[PDB]
Amino acid sequence: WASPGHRGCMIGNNSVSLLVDAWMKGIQTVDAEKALEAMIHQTQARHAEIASVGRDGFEYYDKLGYVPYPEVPEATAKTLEYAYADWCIARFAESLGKQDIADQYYQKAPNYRNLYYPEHGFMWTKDAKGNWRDRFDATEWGGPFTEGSSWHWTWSVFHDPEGLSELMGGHEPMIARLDSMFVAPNTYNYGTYGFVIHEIAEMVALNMGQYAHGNQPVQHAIYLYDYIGQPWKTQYHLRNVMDKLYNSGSKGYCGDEDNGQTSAWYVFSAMGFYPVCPGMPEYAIGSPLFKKVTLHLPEGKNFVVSAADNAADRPYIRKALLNGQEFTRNYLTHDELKQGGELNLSMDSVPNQQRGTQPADFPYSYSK
Amino acid sequence: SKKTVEFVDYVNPLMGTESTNTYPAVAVPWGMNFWSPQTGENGSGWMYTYTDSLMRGFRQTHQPSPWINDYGTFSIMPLAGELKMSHKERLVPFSHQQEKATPYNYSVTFNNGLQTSLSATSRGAVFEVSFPEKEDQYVVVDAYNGGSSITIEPEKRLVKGATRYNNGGVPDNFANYFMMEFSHPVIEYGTYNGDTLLHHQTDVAADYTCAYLKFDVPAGEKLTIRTASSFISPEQAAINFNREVADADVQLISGKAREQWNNYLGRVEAEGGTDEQLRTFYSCLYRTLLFPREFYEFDSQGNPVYYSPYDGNVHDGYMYTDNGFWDTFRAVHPLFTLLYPEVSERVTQSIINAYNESGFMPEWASPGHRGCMIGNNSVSLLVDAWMKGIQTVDAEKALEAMIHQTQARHAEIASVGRDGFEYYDKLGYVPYPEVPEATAKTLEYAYADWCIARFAESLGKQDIADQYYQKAPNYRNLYYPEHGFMWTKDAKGNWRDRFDATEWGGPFTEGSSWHWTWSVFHDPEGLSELMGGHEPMIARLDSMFVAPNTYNYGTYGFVIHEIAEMVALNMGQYAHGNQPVQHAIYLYDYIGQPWKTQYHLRNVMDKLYNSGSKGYCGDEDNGQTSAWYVFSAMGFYPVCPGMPEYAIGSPLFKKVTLHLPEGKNFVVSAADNAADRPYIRKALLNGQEFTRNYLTHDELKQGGELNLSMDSVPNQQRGTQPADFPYSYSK
Amino acid sequence: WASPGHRGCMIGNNSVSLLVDAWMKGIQTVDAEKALEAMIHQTQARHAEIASVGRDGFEYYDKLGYVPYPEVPEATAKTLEYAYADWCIARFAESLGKQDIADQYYQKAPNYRNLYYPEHGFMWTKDAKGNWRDRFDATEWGGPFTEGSSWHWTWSVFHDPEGLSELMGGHEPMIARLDSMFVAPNTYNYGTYGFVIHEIAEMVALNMGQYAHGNQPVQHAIYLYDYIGQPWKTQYHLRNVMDKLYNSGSKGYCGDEDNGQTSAWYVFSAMGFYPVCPGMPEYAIGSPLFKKVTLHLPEGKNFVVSAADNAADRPYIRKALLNGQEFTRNYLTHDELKQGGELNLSMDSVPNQQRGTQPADFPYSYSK
Repeated sequence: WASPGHRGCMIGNNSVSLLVDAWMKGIQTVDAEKALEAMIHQTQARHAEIASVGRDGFEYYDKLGYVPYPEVPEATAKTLEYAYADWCIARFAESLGKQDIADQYYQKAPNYRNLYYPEHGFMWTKDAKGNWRDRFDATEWGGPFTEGSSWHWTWSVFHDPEGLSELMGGHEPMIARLDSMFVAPNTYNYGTYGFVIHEIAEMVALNMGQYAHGNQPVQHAIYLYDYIGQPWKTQYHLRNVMDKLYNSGSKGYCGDEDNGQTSAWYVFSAMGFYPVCPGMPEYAIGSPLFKKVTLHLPEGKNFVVSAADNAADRPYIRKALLNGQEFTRNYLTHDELKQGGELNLSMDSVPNQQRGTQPADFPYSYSK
Repeated sequence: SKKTVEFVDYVNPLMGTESTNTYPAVAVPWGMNFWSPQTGENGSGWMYTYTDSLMRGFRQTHQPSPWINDYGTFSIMPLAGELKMSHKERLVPFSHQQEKATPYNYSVTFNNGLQTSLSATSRGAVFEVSFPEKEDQYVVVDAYNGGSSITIEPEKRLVKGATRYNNGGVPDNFANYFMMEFSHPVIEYGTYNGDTLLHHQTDVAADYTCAYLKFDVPAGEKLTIRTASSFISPEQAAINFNREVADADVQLISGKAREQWNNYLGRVEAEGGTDEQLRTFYSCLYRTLLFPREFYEFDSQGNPVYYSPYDGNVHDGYMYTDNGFWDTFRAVHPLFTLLYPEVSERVTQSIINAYNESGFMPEWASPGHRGCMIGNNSVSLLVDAWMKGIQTVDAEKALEAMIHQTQARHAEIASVGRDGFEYYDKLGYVPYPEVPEATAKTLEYAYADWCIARFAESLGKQDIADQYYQKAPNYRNLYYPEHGFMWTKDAKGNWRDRFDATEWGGPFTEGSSWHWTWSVFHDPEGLSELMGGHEPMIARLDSMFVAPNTYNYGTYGFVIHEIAEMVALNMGQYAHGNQPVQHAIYLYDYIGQPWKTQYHLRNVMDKLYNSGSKGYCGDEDNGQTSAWYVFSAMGFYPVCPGMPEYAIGSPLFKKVTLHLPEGKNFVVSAADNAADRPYIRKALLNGQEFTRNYLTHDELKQGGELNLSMDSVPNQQRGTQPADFPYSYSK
Repeated sequence: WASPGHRGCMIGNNSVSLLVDAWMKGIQTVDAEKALEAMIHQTQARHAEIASVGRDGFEYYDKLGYVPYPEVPEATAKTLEYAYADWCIARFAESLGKQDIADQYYQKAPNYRNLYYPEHGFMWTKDAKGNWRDRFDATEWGGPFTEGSSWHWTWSVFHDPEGLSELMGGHEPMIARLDSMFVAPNTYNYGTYGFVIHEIAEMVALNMGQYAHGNQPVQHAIYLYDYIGQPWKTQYHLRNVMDKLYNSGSKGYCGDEDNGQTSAWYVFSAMGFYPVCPGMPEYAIGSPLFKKVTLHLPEGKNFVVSAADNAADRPYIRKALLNGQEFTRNYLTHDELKQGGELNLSMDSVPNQQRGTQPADFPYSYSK
């Protein structure tokens, strides 16, 4: 966090993510050795006064496989962020040909596993001696978590959704845990009143918010269905969120936890794709908001997301062509966009449950 | 007497199939083998989901729930056009608009125009298939993974095989042996071993196996497929096949299943209610007549035999399975004791058989012992039946099995026997954190012990009865007086820190103290003694059913009244369908305010049920409340199995007639019933003024009539006297 | 608590408040030396049998500056009520001219600071050795609190709102916390389907009840905006409560936590003012319900609150004349009422944000 200089705020080593995400997309304006030194140092030291500068609790983390709590505040959210940063450093070292270093950091990429509580099916916390903290509670804020609860932080495994599903027992349980976050309106037998009862019911579920739109660690979560066999659910929930939690008025971001930090999330989602895991040059596909978006890219290249039959009642992708060729992958690569061309989508009011359900269609995970 | 609209016509097997749990079982009551369309992958407990649009097969299934999952399962899938072997690839689009699901027949037409329907007998099934013209015609047989085999005899139009897939609870020699026959010549055929499709091969055995047959049915003709299976042997499968389905077409098997459902469903006749209410009633009844399943077969001599899922041998007599007693003791088996006692006769026997075959009575069984849930509720089934005159087991043998269930535990399966019995005997409760789910366990054990005491008492064994009655008040040991709820203690008597009524897990099972505190069905009076008296108990109950608060918004009219109720539910203080509180609404009957029972019951029936795909709307209701609805709609409920009494609620229809054994009939008539008239103003039992809040089993059994005058306001003089209250141990 | 005689019920030394509030208003029919003796004994002793009689935990409180928990039940609520009572005794002693005794008791007036938990922003609890209790939770009822949680009891500082705001970090933080107590209806984008949507949304929040009208410790809370620069907020919320949680029917007190104990609050609030801190002869100004109220006081004096423009959609005070003189203070003294006269209010449908935001406008606080 910089305003203007170092400020003590939040957590993580996401400085690493900026450098590596840009690097793996071919944006390379810094010295490679200096960058790697800076990254490694960022994980092997910490500012004497400012906990957010460098890696708070790095010693425990290198020794134990996780940051412990209560020894270190917000230890579990930190652990989860460090694991992703370490994966980023591994990617970087590997692309430079420094395989031994890459392997050292790849060995840390799965540290998220060290805090998964199998009995409960969520992330949790342990002390320095390996004891789970007492009285598991999925909705308890604070302590080992930052700006959220296990309910949120459990999904913070962007580099390895597949590994997260394995912890959870497979694609099916993960899908069920994911579905439970987007509580559906329950009108019981009151429908008699018509669409009206249906609308109010939706409002109330939201007021409730199993899903906190705008909460950082779950911003990418709707896109996870692309990784586990059901992209139609991604399409449905994204379009619902765009229609219901946003407007151009003074209130603007109506999500209770959204204070405007979701702006970039909305631009990407409206275009139809989202970078679930920066450092991997891929964008998971959601569902476009408009009939057409044209991206004007460097060197006179243009990429078009075309959805000529898009409509408010048509969030689903029935079929897709990428540059005239049938396309069933649930992601576009950065190279695919960079070179220009077109993704042509046929929108529909019902899900196509045959499309994008195969392993070849899923985007990246460390454990695939 | 034949009617235009018959009982089975009201059943929607798709009820409970959306928001996914349930599959639309084609079956006869308690049938050994069920059949169902399959939309989920092989291996998935979510076999059929209403929102899925692609079908993979028609499964012979035994699955009692998604969590427990299946065993002894294979599938048949007719295909038109392209041949697909693996369940991963057999995905055929269809619409619910071309689907007709009934208990006696399931029929569906795929988007490609292929039509298929199937009907089941107890152990077999018959399919008819109409193939689209000018397309290749196939049937694929999927025998599942886990080590299976298939043999095709194409010149005889036969396929046989064995499936061994299971989710535990099976002996080492487990298998289901199946057999099927096709009406038309098999033109081509092949096998699949999970890796390769082998054309022309007739015999296959591997982890996962499938076979295909290719036909050439002439335009205008339909393919018939007949199938049956056995857990005993291929010989016995052929015996089942020849007795139940040989030479039959689908119309014949459909007609017989239809008649069986009307016979069994018709044992309770509901009249004077909406079509929606009739559909809800009969759909719940249908669900209630499915489990436990018969697990026996009739040999060449016509005598009942069975493959024991407990010792893997074949025995003479009866066996049932696919039941968790923790679920079904509360209302499912009590319904059987009343309306289908010939089933309870064989079930109780089967419990002793499992005990003889394994050393313990079952608690969750599928097929054999499975580690699931808690309690010794097998005892409840034996004892409830016994006090109702159903006595097919030997008394001494049953008593010995009961005592042992409370004095021992399976070496690896915690739910089999009594987890934590040492502590419980020494301390008067099961301690936590030493034993998981200790408090719920204590509460269940106290009830089981009360059951055993009642049983010994009825035999004359007063010494043994006194020992167990000593334990019946053990629930008192976990009541925390400072907070007025059940809680938990460790082995040294220390209360657990930071009491929280709403905290789930730990010493509780699938609930919190908010739910479990009510789990004292053998002693409501005693529970009220803990709480301070009837008055405080009433206030506490009142607090569970949060009423709508509209404030000054009513101005906006009654529309304001409707939305308010959703919310009051939408936060769920009483979680309808949560096991330990299923009886709780009836507790007002025990403490002087039956009108509150009448009101809340009728509210729940109106608001949390419908016959559609999301029919169980209670957030905590996945269909386990089927029998609760059936009883409640009839007007009474078995709050305490083991005591032959039913607490009186408020009936949903203008009339129900129960057809009981020996030509006896019991009528609950409420001629002025209506949606706004839930209260019982007055009652006559066989013509006599009746103010009790309960019927005894004998009063129902001997036949007669309960005549209720229903009203839109409560009658606050009726059923308020101590003579009116049902049983409590501490009275 | 008396019915007829001493009954063991609730907490505090609020008998002291009755005496001191009356005394500072010129009601003096008791012997001063005897009254002070009784007040002091009430804080320096406790009934052997009945906890609510005298001061439960007085030894700890004198020695530590708070009542500890788990040593003493309801210790935090007790500490806050005691600090207020001691402040009352200081005021009494001071007006009698006994400065040494007043100074002793003023010493204890700020004891509420001793249980404020800075890391969390709320009142909490400590044991005898000074350790904060584990697992902080603002919504947790019971234990150290009485008939409420920290959410309610954190506001229980009637004699020093300015001081309470210092603890929170300033007027601004305190305002934000106050604001969060009155959850505003969120209708997202459904306003599209009419004002009715708006009505339902308000029920839901109340059904939510973040502010528990009738919970004693927060009864005065709506008036705290008068102290920190934003009386229009007091005006809005007050009128909102009167309109929505009251009626004259059998269910008249609609507040979920309101069983009739708020009837005096309604009477004062409808008149336009409220005694936030008994013992200080002032009344914080709210917003009147009627076009006119006339109070007939002793010696033939009448005090009138006129609001000739009052209406359901005009809860705001735009301008005020007190006895014909421009008036911007957010309180009236007892003397101003007693002597007779008129407060002439001009009501409006929008807030006047220039009025009553100056320090001279704020009512009493011990640390002012």
